Amino acid sequence: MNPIQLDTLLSIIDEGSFEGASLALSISPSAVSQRVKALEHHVGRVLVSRTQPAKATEAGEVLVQAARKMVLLQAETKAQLSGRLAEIPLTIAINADSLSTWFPPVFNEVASWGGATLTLRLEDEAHTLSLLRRGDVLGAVTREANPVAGCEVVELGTMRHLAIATPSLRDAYMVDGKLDWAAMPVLRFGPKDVLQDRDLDGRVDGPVGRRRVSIVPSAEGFGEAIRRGLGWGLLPETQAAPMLKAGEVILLDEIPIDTPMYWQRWRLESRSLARLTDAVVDAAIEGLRP
Amino acid sequence: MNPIQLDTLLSIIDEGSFEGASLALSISPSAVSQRVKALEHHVGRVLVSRTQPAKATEAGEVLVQAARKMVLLQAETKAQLSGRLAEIPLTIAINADSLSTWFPPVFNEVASWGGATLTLRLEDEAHTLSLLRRGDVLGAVTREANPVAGCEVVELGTMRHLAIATPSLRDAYMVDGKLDWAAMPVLRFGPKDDLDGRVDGPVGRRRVSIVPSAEGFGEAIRRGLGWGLLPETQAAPMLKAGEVILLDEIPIDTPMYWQRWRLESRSLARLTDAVVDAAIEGLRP
Ligand SMILES: NC(=[NH2+])NCCC[C@H](N)C(=O)O
Repeated sequence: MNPIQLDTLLSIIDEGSFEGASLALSISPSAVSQRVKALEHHVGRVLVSRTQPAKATEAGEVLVQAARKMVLLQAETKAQLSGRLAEIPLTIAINADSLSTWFPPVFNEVASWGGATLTLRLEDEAHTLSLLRRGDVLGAVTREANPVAGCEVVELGTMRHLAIATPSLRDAYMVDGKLDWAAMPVLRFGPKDVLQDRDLDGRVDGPVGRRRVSIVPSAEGFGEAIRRGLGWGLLPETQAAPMLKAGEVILLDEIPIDTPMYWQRWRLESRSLARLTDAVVDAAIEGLRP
Repeated sequence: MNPIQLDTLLSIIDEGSFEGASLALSISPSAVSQRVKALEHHVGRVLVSRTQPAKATEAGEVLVQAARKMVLLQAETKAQLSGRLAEIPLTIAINADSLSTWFPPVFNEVASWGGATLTLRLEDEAHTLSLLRRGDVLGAVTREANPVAGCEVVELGTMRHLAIATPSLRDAYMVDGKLDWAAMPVLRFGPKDDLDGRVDGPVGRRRVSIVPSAEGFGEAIRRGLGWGLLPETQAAPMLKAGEVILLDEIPIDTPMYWQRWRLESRSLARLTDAVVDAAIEGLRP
């Protein structure tokens, strides 16, 4: 049954006449009658008297009672929703390399809103977009530039990786003035690492023999293992700058690997989301290259 | 909040996809998407997944529960006009320990209502609350006192568990006049299911049997396979028959609650009375 008609019937009783419901609802007296007749025709029963003060019939008393029940439900739901939104964390898919460099400043902005919470899911660039598409996150950092259906994209800047190692490690694999890339132990970030898979492209020509690999599945532990000579690795220039400045590591190579990054968020008129987006863009501007 | 849009979101979930809602509602696929977009802009959150099967987000669960509440009201109203008994299915989450002790008397009451059905779901504590939140059950017996969004809570009383074993089993694990709790085989209802204040230091490995039914769990203790924590209601006959003894004068007490949708529902009110009355008759204060 049409709940607007139920409301119309209720207004008639609460206000006492058809004209009273008309003025209360800001609808014509004709509209009230149309709704009542429809509801009565839908039910198969006469529901209310056309006299004044208006009295509900036996069947009509049912719908009036029902209408007040639905009115109470609607009000309780609105209040319940308002409170749950506050409690529910905004969900983001992000990669470890963004989280370990330029992103943490976003935390400051969310903290100042007063009660907001974040849920970060750590995913590589490719996997990140699927979480957005399916709706499991409201925003996502991704290498993919084309917008997924329902979402808008903003460019954040470019992430640069450097091939770094400790000076001692490099010298250990210098022979005849040329570096033996294949023999040099390398750091890998996970058992699935796309970067470390293609880390010799344009450094070695033919088929590569077997490598010496250590795996450290945290951005900071990964950097520490390189920092400490366990292997060379591809490290975000943000992370490498202090080690290079302190002379703990050196550049093995003037050839960076560049990855443009984007922010994708569901299109919704949410000021919460708008604020989060601005915070992300602003953080990436400060910690990525133009 | 537009009530038509709530129906559409619910249809997406019930039918499993946006296309399913399209066919179910006789509206274009574009209309389904437009209605969701509008509803999402009103809330400020994504409400349902764009995958199949469609799942409500955390925010979406609020609206889905609300939509199912409205469906229940509509059904009770239709039943009142009809001049015939309602025949409304009531879906409940319950724990095995309640179902096997104090709950069954509810069956008599529900049966007497004419036409109505029960769908009981036996669920662990965590999933039980999730079902309530998203609207997959309208009521639940639970150890959780804090109300899930959209629900009201009623205290039912306290469930007492006793640590029991057969005399022969206890004697078998007496060592120098002291019982070796860690070495004694124990019963468990599942792989996710007890020595706190029974052992001080580090616990070694245990020997565990798993029996995933309340009565077989009890039967295994009764028959010496292991000790276990058993509801005093279940244990009383075994204790009276001398089949088991108390390993411990300290019971473990668990307060119980009834959580129900906040709704002016005559079915829900009636079910609550039946549940509360059963708990009054078979649980401790
Ligand atoms: N060899 C490496 N440096 N691998 C880094 C993998 C980190 C991954 N791209 C992420 O940001 O989540």
